[PDB]
Amino acid sequence: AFSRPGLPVEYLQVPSASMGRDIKVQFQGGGPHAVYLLDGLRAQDDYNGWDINTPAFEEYYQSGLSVIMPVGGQSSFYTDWYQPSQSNGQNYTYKWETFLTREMPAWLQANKGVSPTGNAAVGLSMSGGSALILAAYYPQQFPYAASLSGFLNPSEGWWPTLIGLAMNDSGGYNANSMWGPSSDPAWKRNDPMVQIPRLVANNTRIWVYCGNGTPSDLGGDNIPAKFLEGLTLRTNQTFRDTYAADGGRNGVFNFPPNGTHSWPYWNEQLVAMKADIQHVLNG
Repeated sequence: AFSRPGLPVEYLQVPSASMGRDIKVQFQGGGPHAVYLLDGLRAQDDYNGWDINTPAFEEYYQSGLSVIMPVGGQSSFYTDWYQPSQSNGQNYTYKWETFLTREMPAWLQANKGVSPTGNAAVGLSMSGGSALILAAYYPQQFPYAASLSGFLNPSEGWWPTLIGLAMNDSGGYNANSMWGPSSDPAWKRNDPMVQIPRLVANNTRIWVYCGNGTPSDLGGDNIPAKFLEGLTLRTNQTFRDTYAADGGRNGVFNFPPNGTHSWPYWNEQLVAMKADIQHVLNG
C-alpha cells in the first residue's frame, strides 16, 4: 500500500474457536476505539484489500483511532453460515459474525486495550451491507457504520440470484450454504433494508455511499452493465427513502455523479468520513 517509512503496522494471528483456525488480522494501534475495515467479495488470505489497494493505514495514522483489517473470508459476507459451503470443498463453517463480535474484540481488548464498544464498521461491496447489519444487531459495539457500494436489499428481487452467481464466481462459494434458499429467514435477517427499523431505534450513525457506473464483483453474471446499474440505483434510492420514512435522522448519503464502484472512490469516501468518525466516536 506504499506507506511512508516509519509506520507501525502489525500482522496478528487471532485464534477463532468457532472456525477452528487462526485468523490473520492487520492492525494499526492509535486509540481505544477502532475502525473495522471489512474487505470485498474476493478477499484474499494474505492481505486485506484495503491494504492491497489503498493508503488507508497512513490516512488514519495518528487519527486517534485504531484500524483493524481482518484477513480472509472470501465471499463470506462476514456472516455466520448455516454450513460449510457445498460444492467447493470448504471443510469448516464460516462464523465471521461470531469472530468479529466476540472472538476478535476479546483478543484485542486483552492484548491491545482496544475497547469492544464504541467502534466503527466500514465495509465495501460484499461487506457494505455487513457493516450495517453488524451495527443493527450489535449497536454497543458499532454506533457507527459505513456501507460503500453495499448490497442494501440482498433478500429482494434480483439480488439473491446475483449474489449467488457472484459468490460462485468468487471461489465457488454457495449462497444456499450461507443463508439457505432465498425463502429462508436468514436472508431478511441480514438485509439492511429490512433492518432499517433497528438502525433507527439504535440511532446508528450511518454513512452510505452509492456509486455510479458498472457495479463491482458482478463481472460474471452475463448481464448487461446498464441493467445492473439500474437495479443498483433503484435499490439504493429505496434504501435512502425508506430510512427517512422510518424516522432515520443520523445518516449521510453520498451519490456523486462521477463516483465509481472502485477502490479509488472507496478510499475517497474513507478519507471523507474520517472527521465524521472522529467526532462521533471520540467527541
